[PDB]
Amino acid sequence: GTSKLKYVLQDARFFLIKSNNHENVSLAKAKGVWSTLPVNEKKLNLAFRSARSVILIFSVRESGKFQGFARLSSESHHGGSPIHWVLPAGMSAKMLGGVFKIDWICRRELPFTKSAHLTNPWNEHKPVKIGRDGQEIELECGTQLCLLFPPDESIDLYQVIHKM
RNA sequence: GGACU
Repeated sequence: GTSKLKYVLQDARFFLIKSNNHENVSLAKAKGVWSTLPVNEKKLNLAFRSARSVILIFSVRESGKFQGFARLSSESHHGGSPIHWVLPAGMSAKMLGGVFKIDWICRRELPFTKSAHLTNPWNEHKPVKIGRDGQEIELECGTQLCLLFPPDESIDLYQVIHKM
């Protein structure tokens, strides 16, 4: 149970991911891909090569919740077939043309009320819920946060661990 | 910095 999760969380770097809509997170859950803006895309590629795992912790903006977490399985790829993202106003397809493959670790939600005790030393010790897209979460805070999520009754950590 | 609370 936790032994497999804790294994996957070991050596990890944790990034907060924000989405302006629910639909992109749902497409991401369904297809196992994500795109972020260029600045974070660069930070994520770099992180991928420095840690056994990079964990993306998803939160839809103004939702009052996290919607789950995933592990990067690839660096971003460009020049492939574009994802049908819902593009917030002023944002172009080109800005989210970097496509990362991800393997979901937990598709279950976690209301911010359940993480209120966790603060992030890498964001001025603000509660972990507060953070821009791509904000890195310190090791202890990130690990403990992921551990708060309800167990995902439908993901078998065999393949995820297999890949690593 | 063009998907913080």
